[PDB]
Amino acid sequence: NETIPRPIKASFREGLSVLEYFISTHGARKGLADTALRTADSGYLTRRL
DNA sequence: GGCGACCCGGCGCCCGCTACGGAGTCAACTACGGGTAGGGGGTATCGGGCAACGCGGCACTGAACACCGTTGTCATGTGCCTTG
Repeated sequence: NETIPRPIKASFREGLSVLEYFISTHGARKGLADTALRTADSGYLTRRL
């Protein structure tokens, strides 16, 4: 949960560079993990409710 | 000396189903004694295979009577002829 100083200046049509793709993957993997954990927590909440 | 944090234990859980891999593993010994269990051996008991022989309808046995039907049969009555 930090921010980079040099944000991605390229669109997916032009295509990201190497480091741009890497620093995007940094957030993509975290998003997938968050989705999994939120799904589990929502299921448990539904059961309790 | 009850409050107090803090500390610690101790516990409680941690979406849904299908469908989707195998793998399987390190250190005694003998003597006895019985008893059960197996085997064959022999034996009392139960189960399977055949013609008379139970029946029954009727059928024959007609035999021996019965049931009408029949032409046997008889002694006894009309009609004509002869004589009172």
